[PDB]
Amino acid sequence: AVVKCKPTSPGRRHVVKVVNPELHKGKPFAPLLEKNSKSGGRNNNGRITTRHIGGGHKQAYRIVDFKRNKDGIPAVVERLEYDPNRSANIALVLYKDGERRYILAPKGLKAGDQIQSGVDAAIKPGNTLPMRNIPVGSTVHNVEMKPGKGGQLARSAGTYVQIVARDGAYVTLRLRSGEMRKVEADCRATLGEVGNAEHMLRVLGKAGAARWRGVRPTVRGTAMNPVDHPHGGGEGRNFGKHPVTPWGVQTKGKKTRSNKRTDKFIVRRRS
RNA sequence: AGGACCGAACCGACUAAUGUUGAAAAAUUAGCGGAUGACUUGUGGCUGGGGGUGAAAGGCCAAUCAAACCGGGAGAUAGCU
RNA sequence: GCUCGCCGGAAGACCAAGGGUUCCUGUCCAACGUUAAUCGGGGCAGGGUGAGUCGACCCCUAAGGCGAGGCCGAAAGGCGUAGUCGAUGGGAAACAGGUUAAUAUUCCUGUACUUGGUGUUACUGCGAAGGGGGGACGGAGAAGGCUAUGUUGGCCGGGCGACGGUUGUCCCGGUUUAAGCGUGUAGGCUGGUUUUCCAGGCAAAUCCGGAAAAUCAAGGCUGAGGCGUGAUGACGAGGCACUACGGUGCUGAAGCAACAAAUGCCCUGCUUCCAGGAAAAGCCUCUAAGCAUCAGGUAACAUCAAAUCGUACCCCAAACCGACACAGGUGGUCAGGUAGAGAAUACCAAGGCGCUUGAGAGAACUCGGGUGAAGGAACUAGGCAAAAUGGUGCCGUAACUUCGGGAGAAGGCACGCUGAUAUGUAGGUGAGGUCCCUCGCGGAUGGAGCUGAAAUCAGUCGAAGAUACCAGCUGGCUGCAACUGUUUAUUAAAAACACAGCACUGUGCAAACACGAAAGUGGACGUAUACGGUGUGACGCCUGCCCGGUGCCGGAAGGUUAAUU
RNA sequence: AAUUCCUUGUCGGGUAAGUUCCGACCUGCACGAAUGGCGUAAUGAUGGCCAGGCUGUCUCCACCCGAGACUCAGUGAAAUU
RNA sequence: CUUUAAUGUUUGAUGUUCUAACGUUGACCCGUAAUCCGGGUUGCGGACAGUGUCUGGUGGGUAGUUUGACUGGGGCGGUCU
Repeated sequence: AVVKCKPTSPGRRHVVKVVNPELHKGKPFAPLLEKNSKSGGRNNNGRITTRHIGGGHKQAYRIVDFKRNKDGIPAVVERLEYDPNRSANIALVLYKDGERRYILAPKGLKAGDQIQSGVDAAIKPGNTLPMRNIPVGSTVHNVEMKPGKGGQLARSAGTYVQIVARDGAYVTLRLRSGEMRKVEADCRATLGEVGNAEHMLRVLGKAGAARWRGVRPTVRGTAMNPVDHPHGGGEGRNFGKHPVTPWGVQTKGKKTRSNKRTDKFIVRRRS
């Protein structure tokens, strides 16, 4: 649930936690773990490519199965777990053959719910089938963009896709951004919505709370000595120029989609 | 429980005096601030000059930075001393 | 050598980094030492560093580096796979005592341990560049149970007092002993055992995991410390003979208990929280391909080997970085006594120093300090500075408020010593004995003894009782910023920068964007409740009119318009 | 007003006397609503102001303890010219 | 030769479809005890994308430069034949 703390100190007035006792109070399944090194926004060249990244708490990577290629084998949920590498939570499932794996947590999954993947799977949350067999107007998540590679859409806290039509080997989708995209009619998509919806209602409350996540402070630019930014300086707060990124781009309306490759699955991009 | 309180280590450096060919090419003395955290620290590693890094001051990059240092073009040019 | 003074959570001791003979002895004083110098971290010469167990090397790896082929790139070269390097990490084994002018857990004495090689004997399913397990890990907090260590007492030994008293409840001193082996406790974790089956662990698998059954509840793992052994020993205050008063052989009494008690150990535990907490090998297992009267494997004894390099000395400093024998800077470990909440502070122990110019005088003036008549901020840009406040317990505590705070608000009272309550209370600790028992490091009871507050009452001394060091000035109005924080190393710590929060916009993933001639990488092993950019800057009530201009997002009818022809 | 030139705006408060400060007035030279507007408890080595206490800050300095200055011996600089 | 239609050949524009170039930071196998790369099978896109040359637009993102003289100091103003 969501709980609002008390103002016992400056830094706890506006803090709002998202407590979920369903999560496991113990160590996760190690066989499915893998080191995850922090970069700091730097690349092989050692230069900062993405700013506002650095520090944070150590993390271990949870190997999640977005493909769900184990068809015709039921799996029961053992326990929910906290995943720092992502917003949503995961669920450790056990397959009848003796296999254990991680998956994203749908809206109302618990410990003991049974699920199955494939074409003959049941139409209920948690199960995975290609969008060819899914009905129209339903709600799914962890959608695949190309058959066989794994889910890439609707992977966040409370994201969900709504199948609106199916013409042929393609199927139309309305993503959480309002974009009306269509994908092949064989990409595997899980039923239901990812359940952490109360995550957006969270409030960090203090600065150090953002540093734990690994986000470094953001310096605006208006007070940045124009040698370092177009906005630069000025005697006071002048800012008598158009809003502009570094390297000279608008940042307040300029569309920067320069792909021109697909331009076919896009139908009602947005607006 | 706490970017919580008082306060040593530790990290800092608000005030004053001294010193200013100083003990010291920025310190000492008396007080001062933070002191479980956006903390501090050791070792090793990475980012290289119109580039880096920067909680951003045009600050820092080996006592040197509105474009480091070394060598070279080079005996630059100097209607000025 | 006898005194004085200083540090004593260091101005002591052991190391690393670093330096690289400064270590010890003898000799010398030209130069070096901010003076002299017989002295020296100086000159000269000689000697000095002993390891199967400490450390490195070695084995395994992180970040990251190099990188066969390979991709990319005018050349140079860049990125990078398999792989190979890379500790600040993980990985087998030694303690005590004694000894040298200078080294030792390295030598000697005594007692031990570990990993390997070979052989012998007995019993046998061995094998991986593979699978699994383990290794393997956060922060905060809470007690409990122990020890290091200390205090007192007891014991042994010595002493009877430079000046009143001191054969006693007196004074001084000592009362130490390891690794290892055995016992396997406080307490922590886990339900075990056997059979059957199985879409999984790239193939297999007696191992792992899963599933269905049967049978029992006691099974196992871990685990400080203590006890015994080690130890009929060593050490040992002091003596017996030599005694160049430099020191060696021999001998050498007591060698216990109780209380207190860590920041260390049990604890990589337990509980709890969100920011959700390295990898790999060794080690334990599983088998495949293969080898089976072999080879291998297991157990016991015997035997062999464990090399190589480092080891001196300084190491908060005169030996490192600072041009100096420079009020500087430099990481980890050990952490005594009294008072104390305390690693603060004061005085001391062990131990180590008195800071490489001194003597004398006692003027102005300067520096660092103390005291002060009456007045008390009149000083001054300004209460700069200084003075003052300063602790514990009880009572008590405002406007306002986001109901948390404000607040230690303000303000006021009592604080010493002795005696009694109580020959030392409350409480803590806990022996003997007794009872019981799964006869054990047991349980119950027992309460000796040790330790020990706090308080009331009464009395008493002093000018002053939180007496010293240590140790908040307070209150009111108001601007700015919400706050904690960050910033101009070296004149600016702030109303600036950040900040959580809000909004706009971009981004559908081979994402946008960014570093890159490109490959490719980051963004992200993320997927719109996400990432990037921008402005604003908690919260509270709100955020109004204008799209002409600039820019951005869209559009059509026409006009205009490049290369090309 | 961190914004007000004329300006020490005017009134009132505090003071024996207040160009600053606080509270109102509005004639806003030249505030203004996310280059945010008006408020805001708490916080601040932050800026301004008024009090209590406290004092050598001062009226107005006096004395004293120490280190230099001064004399003797030894060693023996410096900018400048 | 004044004249136009179904044709044939010619090329031009749009649209639908296809696959063989090309793309694949999709899946499966081998080299190979390797998430590189390469080859191979298949699938999805598909003559679009993307690259090269030419070309228009945008372009302080980044460079190289300019920004007069007289002047009762200079600047502002004014002047320059």
